[PDB]
Amino acid sequence: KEIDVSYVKIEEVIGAGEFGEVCRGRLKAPGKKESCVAIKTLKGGYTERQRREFLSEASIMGQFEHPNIIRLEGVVTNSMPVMILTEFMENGALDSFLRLNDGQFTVIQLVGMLRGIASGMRYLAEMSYVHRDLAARNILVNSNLVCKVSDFGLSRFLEEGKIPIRWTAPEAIAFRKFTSASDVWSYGIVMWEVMSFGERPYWDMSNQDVINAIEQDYRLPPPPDCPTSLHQLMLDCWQKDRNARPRFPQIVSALDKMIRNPASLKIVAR
Ligand SMILES: Cc1nc(Nc2ncc(C(=O)Nc3c(C)cccc3Cl)s2)cc(N2CCN(CCO)CC2)n1
Repeated sequence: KEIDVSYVKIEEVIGAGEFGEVCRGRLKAPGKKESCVAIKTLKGGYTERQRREFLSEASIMGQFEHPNIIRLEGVVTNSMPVMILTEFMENGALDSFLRLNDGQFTVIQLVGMLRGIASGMRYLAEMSYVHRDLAARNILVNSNLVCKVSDFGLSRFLEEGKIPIRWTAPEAIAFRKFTSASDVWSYGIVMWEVMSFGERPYWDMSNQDVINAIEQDYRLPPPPDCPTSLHQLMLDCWQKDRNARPRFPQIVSALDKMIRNPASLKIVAR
């Protein structure tokens, strides 16, 4: 959906992306009220291949419509600079948002965030889309604490960017078989990131140390104050046999049960 350049106002540069700046702005189109948008720009000095990779994210995002998936507003391609516009997520990336707010949200709030992420993933799996880079740094958060999946692209990993080892299921590392079940492994890592308020998975371990540890049956321990039932769900996501892991509909169901029976979240390890 091509957007007339005159409908777009850039207000402030708010971050740095893979291909250039990330901005906050306003979109005002005839017959519609003004709305806030995030804007990524691609400025001159790039290869034609880079332009396609940049715009591919908009093509893929535009295939989806779900409250926990970032919404595309449109693109600017018949003019320079090239732009992609989405809904504006006032709290930015989830991992840094939680680090800024360490210990300041309740267990029930954290579970609600995890439920939104799992609902977005349930939708992607139903659409036969495998994310491959599910991580808290790729979840965006709005003013109401709603969490939405971002970072869309179908390009192969370098070995087939590099494979994100700490988030990746062991069969995907070893054999490059990426499936919704490998995204479930990654989702378990995201759960650990959320319940630890943005700690780095596996701390200072090297990538090869992580690979070897997982093969030797190590799994991340419960974060401080984490309900045991949430850590058990993490362990279920981290089963070595991909066919034994829960599927995303089952994950959403488990989180919904916790929200409805919050007394079950009181048990914590000693
Ligand atoms: C970098 C950043 N993004 C924010 N919100 C975003 N919403 C949507 C974004 C976005 O990337 N969409 C998008 C995607 C996903 C793909 C292609 C194209 C596009 Cl356009 S980025 C907020 C933010 N903050 C800075 C720090 N704090 C403020 C100061 O205290 C909190 C807020 N920082």
